[PDB]
Parts: sequence; structure tokens; C-alpha cells
Amino acid sequence: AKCVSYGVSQIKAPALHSQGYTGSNVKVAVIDSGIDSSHPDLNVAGGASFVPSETNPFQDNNSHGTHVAGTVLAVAPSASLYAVKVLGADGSGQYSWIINGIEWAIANNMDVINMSLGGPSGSAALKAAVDKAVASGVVVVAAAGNSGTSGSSSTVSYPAKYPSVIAVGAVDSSNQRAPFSSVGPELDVMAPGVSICSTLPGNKYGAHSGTCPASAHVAGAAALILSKHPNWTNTQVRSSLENTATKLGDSFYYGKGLINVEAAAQHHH
Repeated sequence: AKCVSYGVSQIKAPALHSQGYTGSNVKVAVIDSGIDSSHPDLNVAGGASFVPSETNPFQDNNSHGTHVAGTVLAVAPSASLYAVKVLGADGSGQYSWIINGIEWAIANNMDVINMSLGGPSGSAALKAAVDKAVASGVVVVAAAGNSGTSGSSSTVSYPAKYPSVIAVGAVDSSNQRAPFSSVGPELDVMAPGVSICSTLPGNKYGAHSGTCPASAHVAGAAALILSKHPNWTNTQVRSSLENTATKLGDSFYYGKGLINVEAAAQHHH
């Protein structure tokens, strides 16, 4: 909203805005470090903390949750944000806390989960939680990871690496893969993730780079699509994003390409 960012244009969100679609009546769980709910540029509808040492989901001592929140609303100005705090100030959290956050999002009928986070290692418990959210009809979006490349090996973080999740990589303003953006066959789509200006705690603004801001754009895009097509299943929202992406190169690096929310929101299934 208040900090200008190229990313909103890049994914063609203004075309939805000009049609009157802004993500009205869409519940988006920001599963991250909290959201600074006292930021004048944010509104938070509810939330929960699962970080025993950081009990307030409506404060953010990391900054990532608040930056994600601002990007979600820049793309989908009318979206209802829920602050699901599973990470501490150092941007780390236990998988069990993450799972508790996912469980809360399912129980509270979230339309979209955004997981601005990933760990290097697998968990059947984490996989069961995202698979359950998808089975319950939630669109589950996650940052692909900031682990760069590892030759022919996947560097996609968990839970982005699970097939049920939409794994989002990062491009710059000229649609080139960001050097940090994780790669592999599990990568699904790309979005803007380089020098993204958004809300920071304490009524501040600033640029962040990562798959974290990239995932935020796709969570917002899912909210725009649901506002035009509130009857679409998560399966149909996901298909619309993947099948209408702008091809950018080899899928190992770029998945299906850059999301195009204008194209996605008029996809015929």
C-alpha cells in the first residue's frame, strides 16, 4: 500500500484491481514471525502464537511476518490477514510449532495459508499437516527456499518441497531467477522476490529480498482469484496459477514461470 513496489505490477494484479477484485472476504493465514498489528498500513483479523518465548502474534520482533503481511495486502488490499506466529525473532521455529499453526489455520477455516519459511529436512508430520490443509480445501503457498543451487540436487525447502504445496521461487524486476532462489523439480511458480518494499514493525517500510516476499505475492494472487471465483476449489486456484504462468526458462530453475494473476483469474478449466 504505502511503499511503492514493482512486484504488484509484475504479476499483473492491477488488472484485477481495475476490474474491482481486491481479495474481499478471503482469509489468509500469514504463518511466520507474527504481524505488527499496530502498523497503520495493516489490519489483522485474528491470530495465535505457538512460540513459547514470544507469546504475542500481533507483534513481530523479526520483521518477516510484517513484510509478508504488507505484500499480501499490496496484491490483495481487501484480504483478511491472520497472524499465525510459529517463528521467533531469529526467524527459526520448531516443526511442531509450525504444525500447530497449520492445524489452527485449518480449524479456523483459512482460505489461503502462506508459509514464508522452510527447513532443510523432511518431516512426515509436517507433510501430513500441509496435505490435511489441502484436503480441507485450503490453498497452501510456501517460499521455495533461499538455498541457491546444488548442481542437479533439489534445494527446495520444506514444506515447499511437498507436492501438495505451491513452491514459490524468486525473480528480480527483469524476471531473472534471484541467485538465492531454491531450485528443483518441486519448484512450481516464480514471483517478485528482489528488493521488495513493504511494511516493517514500528510503522516502518523497507526492501527485503527472498522467496519469502515471492510467496507473499502468490498468497495475495490466490486471494484475488478467490474474490473473482469464490466457488473455485484450491485445486482450481492452483491450476489457474500454474497453467497461466509466463514461461521463463527451464522448469528446474523457474517451474512454470512467473504468475500472471490477470491470466489465472480468467482461466477456463
